[PDB]
Amino acid sequence: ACPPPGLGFGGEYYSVVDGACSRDGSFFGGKPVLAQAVGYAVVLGFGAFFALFTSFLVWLEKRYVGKTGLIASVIVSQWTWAATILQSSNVAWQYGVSGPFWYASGATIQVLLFGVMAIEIKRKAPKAHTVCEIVRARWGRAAHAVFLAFCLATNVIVTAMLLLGGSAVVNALTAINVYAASFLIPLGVVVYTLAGGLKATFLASYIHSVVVHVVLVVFVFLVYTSGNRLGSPRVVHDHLTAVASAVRNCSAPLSHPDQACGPVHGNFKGSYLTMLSSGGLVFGIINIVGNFGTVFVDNGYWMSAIAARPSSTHKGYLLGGLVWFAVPFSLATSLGLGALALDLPITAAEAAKGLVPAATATALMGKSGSVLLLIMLFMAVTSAGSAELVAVSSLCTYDIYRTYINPDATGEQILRVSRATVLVFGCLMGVLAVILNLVGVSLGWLYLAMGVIIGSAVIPIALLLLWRKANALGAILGAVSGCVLGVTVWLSVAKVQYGRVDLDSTGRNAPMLAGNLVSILVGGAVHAACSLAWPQHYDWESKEERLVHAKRWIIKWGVAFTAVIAVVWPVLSLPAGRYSAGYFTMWAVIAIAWGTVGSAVIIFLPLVESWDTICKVCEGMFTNNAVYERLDEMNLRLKAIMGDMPEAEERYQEMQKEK
Amino acid sequence: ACPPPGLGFGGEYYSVVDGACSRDGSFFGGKPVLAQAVGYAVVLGFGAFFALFTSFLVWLEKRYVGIASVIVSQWTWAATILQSSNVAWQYGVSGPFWYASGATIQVLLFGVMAIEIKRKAPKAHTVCEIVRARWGRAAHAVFLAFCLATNVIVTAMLLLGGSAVVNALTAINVYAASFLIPLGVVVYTLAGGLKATFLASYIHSVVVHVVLVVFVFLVYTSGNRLGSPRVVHDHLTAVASAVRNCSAPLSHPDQACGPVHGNFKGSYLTMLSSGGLVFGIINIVGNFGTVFVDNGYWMSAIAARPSSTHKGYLLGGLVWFAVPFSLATSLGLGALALDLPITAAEAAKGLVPAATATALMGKSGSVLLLIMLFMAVTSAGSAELVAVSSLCTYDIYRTYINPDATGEQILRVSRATVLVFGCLMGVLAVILNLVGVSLGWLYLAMGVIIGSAVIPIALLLLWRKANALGAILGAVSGCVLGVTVWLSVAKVQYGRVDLDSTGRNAPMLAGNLVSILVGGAVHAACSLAWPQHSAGYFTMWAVIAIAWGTVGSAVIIFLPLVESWDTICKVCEGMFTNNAVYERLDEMNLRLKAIMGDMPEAEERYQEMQKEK
Repeated sequence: ACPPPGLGFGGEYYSVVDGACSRDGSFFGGKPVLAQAVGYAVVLGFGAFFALFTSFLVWLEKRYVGKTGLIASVIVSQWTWAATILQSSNVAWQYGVSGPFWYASGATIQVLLFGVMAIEIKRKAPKAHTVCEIVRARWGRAAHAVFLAFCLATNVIVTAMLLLGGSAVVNALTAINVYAASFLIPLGVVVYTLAGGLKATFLASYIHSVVVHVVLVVFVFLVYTSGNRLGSPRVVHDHLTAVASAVRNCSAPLSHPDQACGPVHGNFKGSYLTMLSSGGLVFGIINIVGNFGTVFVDNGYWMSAIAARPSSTHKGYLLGGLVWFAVPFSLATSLGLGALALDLPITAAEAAKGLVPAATATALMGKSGSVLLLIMLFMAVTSAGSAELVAVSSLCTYDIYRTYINPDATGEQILRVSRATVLVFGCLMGVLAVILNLVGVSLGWLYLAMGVIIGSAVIPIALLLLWRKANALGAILGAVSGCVLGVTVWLSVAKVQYGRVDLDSTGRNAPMLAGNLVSILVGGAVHAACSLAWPQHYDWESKEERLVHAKRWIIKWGVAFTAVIAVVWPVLSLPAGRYSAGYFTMWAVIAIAWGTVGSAVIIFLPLVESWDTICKVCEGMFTNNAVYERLDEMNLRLKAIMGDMPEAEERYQEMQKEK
Repeated sequence: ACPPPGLGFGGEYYSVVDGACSRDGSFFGGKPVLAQAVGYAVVLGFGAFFALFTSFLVWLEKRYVGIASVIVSQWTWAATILQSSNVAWQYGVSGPFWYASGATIQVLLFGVMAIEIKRKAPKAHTVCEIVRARWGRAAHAVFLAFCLATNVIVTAMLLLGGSAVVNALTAINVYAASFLIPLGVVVYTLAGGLKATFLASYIHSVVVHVVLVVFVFLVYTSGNRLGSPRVVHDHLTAVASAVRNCSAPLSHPDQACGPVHGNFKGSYLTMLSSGGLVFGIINIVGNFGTVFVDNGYWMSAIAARPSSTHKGYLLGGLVWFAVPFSLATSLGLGALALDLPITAAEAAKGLVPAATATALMGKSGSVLLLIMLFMAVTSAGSAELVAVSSLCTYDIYRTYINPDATGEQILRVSRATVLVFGCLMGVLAVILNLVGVSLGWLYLAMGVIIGSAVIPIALLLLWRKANALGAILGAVSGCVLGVTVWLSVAKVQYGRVDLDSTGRNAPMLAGNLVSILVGGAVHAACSLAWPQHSAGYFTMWAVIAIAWGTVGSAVIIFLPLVESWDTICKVCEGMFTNNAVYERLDEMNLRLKAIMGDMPEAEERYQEMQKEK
C-alpha cells in the first residue's frame, strides 16, 4: 500500500520503484496534456480573432444608430493582467489564506487612488495627452529624461511580466518551444492593436470583462459547489489540515525538499488557514509599494484617466474596485488552496512561473477546462499588452518626436510614427523574453523586484499635482538618490544573509523587503527636504462648483472600503487561530458571494444602461422598417401634390376601386 | 513483424509468412484503400463541379460590378506531381533539381515567344497559319500533323497517369477509369464556354498550393512519423548502407534496397549521377517540343498584355520552380527514407506520390492527393482539347472545306471536334493500358516523335532567312533517323527489343539528340543554301526548400486578393446589404422634393401630415 495512512487523496501521483514508492518529482515534466495544434491557434489567432468581431460590432452600432455602470467594466479591464490569475495563485500555494487576501488588499487601494488624481487633472491640466507634458511643463529641462526613462522602464517591466507568464503556461499545456511561443506572443497583440483602431474602446473592455467573469464563476463553482472530487467545502478543510499535520513525515523520497510537506514555516502552530503568517504581511508592504509604480508611473493609467470624463463618472470607478476585489479572491482561493487540498506534486520553481492554476484546471477537469484557462489568460494578456504598446507609442509621438525632432509636424506625419513605434517595440520585446527565459528569471521573481527599480518616482509624481511647491531641484535629485540607493541595500542585505548573490538568494523574502522600503521612503524624504527650502510656489497657470463635489464623495466615502476591507477585517479575524469547520465554511461563503454579487453587475448593468441601442440595432438587422418609413414619407408627398389638384383625385379613386 | 537488424522503421513491411523475413511484393498489391464509390464521384462529378462554381463566381461579377498565376495552370498537370517524385525516388536528391531545370527555360522561352508573336504578326489564332504565312504552301501538312501528334501524346500522358492512381487507391476498374475521365473533362470544357478565363486559373492555383503546404508540413516539421532534416538523413543513410542484408529473400531485385549505380558510393544525396544527368538533356529535349511544337501555349500567348505578362512570367517561373522542388523532394524522400516497397515498374506509372499519401497520414491524405491530381487533370486536358479544336476548325474548315465561314458554323465545328476528340482519345487511352506502356515510357519517347521539328518552328518566328525547303527536309530526316536510331540501339548492346528493353537511358538519349541536331542542321544548311528572305548540406537543402515554399504559395494566393480588393468588396455589399434599393429610393425622394417647392400650397399642407405622425 503505497499511499501512507492519513493520505488517500492523491494516489495517481505516487509510483512505486525499488520500494518506498518515491513521490513524483514534478507535475508538468511528463507528456503534454493538450495537442500542439491548439497552442498555435491560441498564440497567433486570438488577437486577430478578437479584432474583426469588435469591428463588426462597431459597424453594426454605427450603421443603424449613427453612465456610472460601464466605467466599472473598464476599471476591471485595466487592472486585470497576467499577474492576477497567476501570481495571486502562487502566494496562496506558498502561505495559505493570507495570500489571496493581501494581494487584493493592496491592489484595490490603487483603484481608490485612481480618481483622486483624475479630478486633479481635469481642473489642473486638461491638455496633456501624456504625463511627461505635465512634467516638461514645469520643473525644467533636466526633469524630462529621468521621468521619461522611469516611465518607459515600467512599461518594459510589465510587458516582460506578461510575456514570461503567457508562454510558461502554453509550453506546459501544449508542448511548444518556450522560445518559439515567446517571440510569437508580441505579434498577435500587434495585429490586434493595429487592426481595430489604436486607442481604447468602451466595447472591447466589456467583452474582456464578461469572458473573465464567466470563467471565474465556472472555476469557483466547480471547486466548491458542484463536484464529485473536491466540492462541498467541508472536504477541503480536512484535506489541507492533513497535509500540515505533524504526524505526516516528509523526508527521504516520500517528499522532495522543494514541495509542500508537513507544517508550514512562519505561521502560527502550523496551518494553511491561520491569518498569523509571517510570510503574509511581508507580501503586504512589498505588494503595496509595487502597486504604486503601476498606477502612478505607467502612462497607461494616466491616459485612461484623461480619456474619461469625471463629471458624471466619479461614482463609477469606486464600483470598479469592489467588483474587481473578487477577481483575485475567488480565483486564488479556488485554484489556489485547491491544489493544496488535492496534494498536487507542484514544485516551488514550477509555482513561481505561474503554473499553479494550470495544475488545478488540468486535474479537476482535464481536457475540458484546460482550454478555459488559456482563453482567460490570453484575453487578459491581449487586453493588457495592447494597453502598454499604446502607452509607449503615445509617449514617443508626444515627447521625443513632436518635441525634439520636428515641432512643425502635421496631423498626417504623426500617424505612421505611432504605428512604427508599436511594431518596433513589439518586436524588441520579443527579443527580451527569449533572453530572460535562458537566465531563469520567472514572473514571481520579477513581480517582487519592481518596487526597487521603479518606486523612487512615485512620491515626486504624486506631489506634482497635489501641493503647489514641488521644488524642481530634488525631483531629479530624489529619483537618483532612490533607485541606486535601493538596489545597493537590496543586494547588500542579500550579500551577508545567504552568502552568494544569485537569483535564488537575492529574491527570497528579506532582501526585497529592504529594497522596496528604502527606494520609496528616500525618494520623497529627500525631495521634501529640498521642497521646504526653495519652494517654487507654482501658480497652476503655465462647472467648478460641481467638480469640487467630486473630491468629497471619493475621499469621504473613499475611505470606507479601504479600512473596512484591509484594517478592521484582519484584526477581527486574528482571534481565530486555526480555522474551525464552522469558521472556514463562512470564509468560503464570503468568497463565493463576492463573486456572485460580483460577476452579475458588470455583465448586466451595462446591458440595461444601453438597451435603447441594442433594441435599435435589432430594429434594422431583422425587420425592414426603414423601407416602410421611406415609402410612407414619399407616399404622403404624392398625397400632398394630389390634394390641391382635384382632377386627378377622382381618376385615382375610380382606378383604385376597380381593383 | 520480423525486423532485420538496423531497420526499426521497417515494421510491418517485412512479412513473416513461412518465416520469409522479407518485404511484400508491392505496396498496392490488391488491397483496396479507399471506398469504391468516391472514385466514381471524382472521375465524373468533378469536371461538372469546377464549371458551375466558376460560372456562379463570374455571374456575381457581372451583376454587381459591370497575371502571375497562368504560369502554373498549364504546368502542374500529370507531369510534375506524378513523375518528379519518380525520378526523386529513382536517383535521390539529384532528380528534383534536373527535372525542374526546364522550368525556368520554359518560362523564358515562352516570354520571348510572346514578345515576338505580338511584334511580328498579332492575328494568327494558330501557328499553322503563320507556317504558311512565312514558308511555302506545302509546309502545312507537316506542321499540322506534328501538332496533332503532340496533342495526342500529352493527352495520353495525362490519361494514363490519372487512371493508375484511381485504380490503386480506389480499386476502380483500370479500363472503366480510362474512358470516363475524358468525359468529365469534355463536360467541363463545354460547360465553361471554351475560352480561357482568368478566374479558373486562380482557383486552380489556390487548390494546388493549399494541398502542397499540407503535404509538405506533414513530412518535414509537423510530423509524428517522420520529420526534421536529421531523421530523414539517418533513415536515408540506413536504407542504402554498406551492410546489405537484401540479396535473395529480402527486397526482390526490382525494389529499393542497396547502393545504386550512378550516385557516388550509393549515396542518395549527391549530384554526380548518370541517371540524374541523363534525365537532364532528355527533359530539356521534351520541354522544347512541348512549348514550340505544342499549340496550347501559342494560343495562351495571344492574351498578351506584355508588361504584366512578363512580370507574371518571372514571378510564376519562380513559383513553379519552387513547387516541383517542394512536392517532389517531400514525397520522394518520404518514399525512400521510410521503408516502403515500390516495384521498379510501379514507380514509372506514377504511384510513388500515391503511396506516401496513404501511409504518412492515411485516409484523409488519399482524397487530398486525389483532388490535387483531379483538379490538375481537368485543367490541362481541357486546354489540349480547346487547342486541337482551334487548330482544326481554323485550318481544315475555314481554308479547305468551305472558304466561307458564317459566324455559326465555327461553333458547330468547334464543339463537334471537341466532342469527337474527347471520346476518340478514350479508346487510345484504353488500348495502351492493357498493352504495357505507362507514363515513364511516353515521357521519354516524347522527345523522339516530337522535337524532330522544333528548331524550325523557333527559327520561323525569330530568324529572317528561314527557308521553306529546310523545314520539310529537316523534319522528315530527323523523324526517320530518330526512329532508326531509337529502334537500332536497343537491338545491339541490349539484345531483344521490347517495351522495357527500349526505355533505358542511353537508347533514349541517343534518339533524342539525333532527332534534334540533324533536323536543326539540315534546316540551317538549306536556309543558307537558298535564303529567300552531409547533415549540414541536407539541412540547408531543407531550409531553402521551405524558403521557396514560403516565397511560393504566399505571393500568388494573396497578392491578387489585395490587388482586386475593390471588386471583392463591391460584390459582398451587393450581396448581404440592400444599399441598391436605398440608392434609388432616396433619389425618387429627391425628385419629389424637386417637383415641390415650385408648388407653394402643397409645401405647407404636407407638413401637418408629418406632424400627425
